[PDB]
Amino acid sequence: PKMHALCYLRPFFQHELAKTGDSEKRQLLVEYTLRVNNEKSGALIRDVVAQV
Amino acid sequence: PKMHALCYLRPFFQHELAKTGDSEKRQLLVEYTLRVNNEKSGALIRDVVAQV
Repeated sequence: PKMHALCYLRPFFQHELAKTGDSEKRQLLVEYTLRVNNEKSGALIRDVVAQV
Repeated sequence: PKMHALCYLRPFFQHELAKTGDSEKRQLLVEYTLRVNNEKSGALIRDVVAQV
C-alpha cells in the first residue's frame, strides 16, 4: 500500500448553478490522478477463474 | 478639438454572469455617442495616397 498515491489537482468542491425558477441547483466536482511508485514491487494476476 | 464631444449614456462598467458549469464568465459594457458641433469648422480629405 505504501507505493501508491492518489493525487488531487482539485479536491472535492461544490458550487451553485444558474437559478431558473423556484428551485435550487448544486454541482460537486473533483479532479484526481493515480501515481504508481514502482511496478516492480507488486504483481497482477489476470484471467483467472473459479471452478472453470 | 473644442468642437467634438463624446457623450456617455452609461459609463464603462463590468459584471459577472451566472455559473452554468465548471467555468467563470465576465462581461464588460459601455454605451456612448459622438457629437460634432459644426462641420464647417474642419475638413476631411479622402482618397489621398502617400508616395503612390
